[PDB]
Amino acid sequence: ARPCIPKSFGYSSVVCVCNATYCDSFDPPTFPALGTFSRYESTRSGRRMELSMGPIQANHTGTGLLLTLQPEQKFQKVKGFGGAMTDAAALNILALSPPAQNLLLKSYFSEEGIGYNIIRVPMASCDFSIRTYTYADTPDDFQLHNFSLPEEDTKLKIPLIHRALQLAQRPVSLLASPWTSPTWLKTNGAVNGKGSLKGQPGDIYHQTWARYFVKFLDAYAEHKLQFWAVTAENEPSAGLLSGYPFQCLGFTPEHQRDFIARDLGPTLANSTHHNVRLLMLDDQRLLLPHWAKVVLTDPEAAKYVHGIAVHWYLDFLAPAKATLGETHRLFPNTMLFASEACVGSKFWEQSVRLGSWDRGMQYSHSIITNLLYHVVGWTDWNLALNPEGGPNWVRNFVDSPIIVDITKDTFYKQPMFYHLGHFSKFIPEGSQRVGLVASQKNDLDAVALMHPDGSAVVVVLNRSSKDVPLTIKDPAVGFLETISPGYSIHTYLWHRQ
Amino acid sequence: ARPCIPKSFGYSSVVCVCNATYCDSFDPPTFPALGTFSRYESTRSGRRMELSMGPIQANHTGTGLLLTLQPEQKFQKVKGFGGAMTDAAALNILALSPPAQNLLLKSYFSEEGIGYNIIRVPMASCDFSIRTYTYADTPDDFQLHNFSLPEEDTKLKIPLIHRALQLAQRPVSLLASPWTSPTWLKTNGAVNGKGSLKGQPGDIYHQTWARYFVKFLDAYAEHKLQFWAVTAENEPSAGLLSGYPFQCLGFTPEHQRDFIARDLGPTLANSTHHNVRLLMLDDQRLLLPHWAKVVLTDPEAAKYVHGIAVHWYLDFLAPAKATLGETHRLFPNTMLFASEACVKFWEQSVRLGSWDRGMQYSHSIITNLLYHVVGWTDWNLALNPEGGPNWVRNFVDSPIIVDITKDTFYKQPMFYHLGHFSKFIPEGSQRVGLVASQKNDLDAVALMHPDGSAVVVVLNRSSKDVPLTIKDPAVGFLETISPGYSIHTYLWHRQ
Ligand SMILES: *[C@@H]1O[C@H](CO)[C@@H](O[C@@H]2O[C@H](CO)[C@@H](O[C@@H]3O[C@H](CO)[C@@H](O)[C@H](O)[C@@H]3O)[C@H](O)[C@H]2NC(C)=O)[C@H](O)[C@H]1NC(C)=O
Ligand SMILES: *[C@@H]1[C@H](O)[C@@H](O)[C@H](O)[C@@H](Cn2cc(CCCOC[C@]34C[C@H]5C[C@H](C[C@H](C5)C3)C4)nn2)[C@H]1O
Ligand SMILES: *[C@@H]1[C@H](O)[C@@H](O)[C@H](O)[C@@H](Cn2cc(CCCOC[C@]34C[C@H]5C[C@H](C[C@H](C5)C3)C4)nn2)[C@H]1O
Ligand SMILES: *[C@@H]1O[C@H](CO)[C@@H](O[C@@H]2O[C@H](CO)[C@@H](O)[C@H](O)[C@H]2NC(C)=O)[C@H](O)[C@H]1NC(C)=O
Ligand SMILES: *[C@@H]1O[C@H](CO)[C@@H](O)[C@H](O)[C@H]1NC(C)=O
Repeated sequence: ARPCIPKSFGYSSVVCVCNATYCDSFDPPTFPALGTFSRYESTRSGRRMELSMGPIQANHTGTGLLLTLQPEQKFQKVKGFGGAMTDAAALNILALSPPAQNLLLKSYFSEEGIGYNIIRVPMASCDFSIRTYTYADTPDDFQLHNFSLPEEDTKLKIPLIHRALQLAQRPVSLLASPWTSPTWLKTNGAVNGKGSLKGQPGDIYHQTWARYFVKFLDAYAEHKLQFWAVTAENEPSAGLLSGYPFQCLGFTPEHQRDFIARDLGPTLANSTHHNVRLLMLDDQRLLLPHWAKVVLTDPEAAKYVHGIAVHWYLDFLAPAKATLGETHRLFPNTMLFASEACVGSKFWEQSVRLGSWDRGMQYSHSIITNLLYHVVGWTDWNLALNPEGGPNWVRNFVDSPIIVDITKDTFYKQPMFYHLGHFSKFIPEGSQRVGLVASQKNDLDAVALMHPDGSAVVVVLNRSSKDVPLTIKDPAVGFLETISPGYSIHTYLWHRQ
Repeated sequence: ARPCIPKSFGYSSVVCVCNATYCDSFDPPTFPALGTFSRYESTRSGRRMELSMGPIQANHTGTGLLLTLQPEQKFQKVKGFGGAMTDAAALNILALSPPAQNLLLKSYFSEEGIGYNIIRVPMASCDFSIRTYTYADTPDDFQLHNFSLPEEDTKLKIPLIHRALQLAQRPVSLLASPWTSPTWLKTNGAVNGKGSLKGQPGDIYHQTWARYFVKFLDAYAEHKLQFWAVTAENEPSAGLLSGYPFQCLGFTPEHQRDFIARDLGPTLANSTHHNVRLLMLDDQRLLLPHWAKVVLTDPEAAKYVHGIAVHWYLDFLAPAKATLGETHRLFPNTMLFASEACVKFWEQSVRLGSWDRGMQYSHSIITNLLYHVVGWTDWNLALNPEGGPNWVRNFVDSPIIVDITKDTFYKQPMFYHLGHFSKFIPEGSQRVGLVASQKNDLDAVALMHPDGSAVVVVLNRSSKDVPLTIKDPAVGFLETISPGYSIHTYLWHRQ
């Protein structure tokens, strides 16, 4: 293990500096006897996933907040955590020297980093691209004889995905999402703006667009990459807005329902990629539960939909209970997944703030809220950006957990990276959220899960300036006496037998 | 009397051009004879509140969309419509030649314009100011011996308000809202950023701040202006945010509750201005219903609160039933009032002739009216073509854009979308039920005037023409069409 090398850029906390020869990392995981817990701590004051151990004791010395594990109250199983291999992320990572590239990829994908097991892959260009392109830009090619992957896939994204999977011990799930179709399939003839597929579900335009998904999966399969899932479209609501500035393709909930039932579902099912899952929506949670009611009440669409993908960016427009909670209640057998788990940079702030503790707290706060409202997994957006929050061909109000400074062969791990890691490292695929009861009203955010092997994990976030004395009770083991310091995040792990 | 002079700026529709000698206006209001209906139309294609009259048919057949009036299903009574006399609005208006000033004020405030009966007045400086003054900038002036109105009030706002009221036949209600206190009353000692009043409700800071509201009302009353209402603070949630870029003053809902109960409520009640009403919140409706529960479950605060003031940002959509609807349900005797609205860092701050931005206005007013809201107040009455001035460059759009170099002003689609409501819904109008016979792409709302006559506004946000009928059981069937990208106001006598 190597500790964080801290650097301040004048914001509330520090980044951890990595270069060709040095990056902070963990020892292989190693968990103690019954009656002992492990704690990992990160603080605004500068501690970065520091390990300590202590006792779980028969006697309860604490008189403050008590959180009681309720392992018999069982909720969702976790699919996992990761981020997006955009053109921008791949260009940033590949501009480091190879030893630094390897340390950046280990930070995310190795058991000695934070154990990512999901990668989201754009299908061709988006805002985080240095140019507009699709896989089939030659028009009137309805059989897609001229479908092909450019250098962005074959030179940048695919090689980095192979390297990410080689570093990971955990199986990695790939998720694909398209932003735009070829412009000759669109009503507006442009990559952006208000525009849908020409014609109507069932017709040659809709069949061609469905076939493009299969051509995409074939091309990645020729490069020894298989997908867990695809989404029906990235932010389908964007393509219904006049002047939408970057790559989009508009679907009303009804058009998504009919495109899935008539074209995309049957096309995937008749292909060699019939095991690939399909997620719907891939858009703001305020569109729930309406979008889920329109698509999932039609059995011919429902039979092809494995899950509902939600984006965080505009979460402030509607609370979790009315959107995620109501959707689960109405469709309890369709998983919820956060496919774009990134937060907006307030208009009076720069897109990248090196060392922002606040932006880290926004990530851990949203993951806890999601977990308390049935969500099974998270993909962050860009795995890495440059210090301007690019490259991007339009203009964006977003940060990234890793910021690459090409000119110094160095990369900076943001507080966001450690806030993600407090979940991603310690919540493997198949972990199950369980009860955790607060004894009294409190200012903490907390969640409990049980690993597949039955061991406990609890994450405690303190977004307040005040230290909160805390007891955690495991009925099977006893009492964990601890403190949640102001502006801290803790992950607690223990054996239950 | 005078039609729109259209001008394209290359966007989806036209502005109407006004100058020192010409502005579009209406004839004095008329009412259609019993058995007939009036229709005012505005279209993306360029019609601007064009008047036509049709017959009310005793019979109707067909499977086409029917909207049926439920005159016995009675909802909220309307307070009115208007906008804000900011420093920026007044500076722009007073840079026109006097005759052009007069035609701008008539456009909004005359019976021959769109009949505004609300003006929102900032208490000292906001982002739509060219500097950052309060009325009491002498440090630690707890007795407010150096309280005074600067030229922004005495030379720009007050004279324009007097002129607006002189033009208006309808009584006008003035609404006052502060953005910041003096810096010496604030924890952070700055007009902007994260900061709340120093100390605790009941203390010298909180009593001085409450006495500042009385000094404001005293000074406006010396200038023969009286207020209908004040808000407890503009966007109190803003001053809880670190780096908040312009004038703000942070309150939690608990802090607002306690400031009203201990200081602002009693101070106003013991003053010569006790008839002035107090609105709480004055902020974005996502804070509802929690903010209303915190303040209004405390009877010591509730007894001082007349209403809940809401804001929205029209490029976004928010739930209305869960915020406005649930608030009305908990607190049905406390009116909801929309005190600020406006309109994509990619599009300019001002898009001269944007039909889209017009439809965002009328959609928002219909949404609000369908969820108990009694009034709807635009932001700046007028801005320059850059969307200014604004000392932090927080430029936005306005229904009237002043071109000082040309002694010209442009009435945007927003002005006409607003007018379709403000001109035809007098104070005291009551919203009534209006049931659709089938799912449809139309926004519609029905109200009855104090005198019993009917008004229906219909907006078509789709590109498709929609045939429809309006049924009023007292008179019969109004056969009509909503063209795609149109807004219509219908008027008829019921007896
Ligand atoms: C203020 O705006 C008004 C209205 O747009 C301007 O009045 C208009 O002046 C134009 C001059 O360009 C007139 O156009 C010409 O009219 C003559 C006489 O009928 C005709 O022979 C020409 O073919 C041409 O159309 C227009 O009639 C007139 N409209 C009205 C109602 O007066 C006015 O010039 C503007 N004032 C300033 C200072 O710019
Ligand atoms: C998710 C998306 O799929 C990614 O492509 C994108 O990079 C990412 C982060 N993001 C968004 C932005 C700027 C905001 C884009 O406009 C949003 C919008 C859309 C309409 C409604 C509302 C007001 C305006 C019109 C602007 C919000 N920068 N980075 C995610 O969006
Ligand atoms: C009202 C305010 O009192 C005026 O001083 C100001 O000039 C005016 C214009 N305006 C708009 C904005 C911010 C636009 C985006 O903010 C984010 C947002 C958007 C909605 C959802 C959520 C809560 C709010 C509504 C704010 C996040 N700044 N000034 C008005 O603000
Ligand atoms: C990569 O970062 C590491 C750690 O910050 C740097 O290693 C330090 O190098 C200096 C020599 O200038 C030593 O005195 C320190 O003891 C080193 N620290 C450790 C822990 O090894 C290294 O300099 C960096 N590389 C570059 C090119 O700057
Ligand atoms: C404050 O008022 C006093 C007394 O009336 C006056 O002499 C002084 O000029 C004022 N201060 C400012 C800054 O205007």
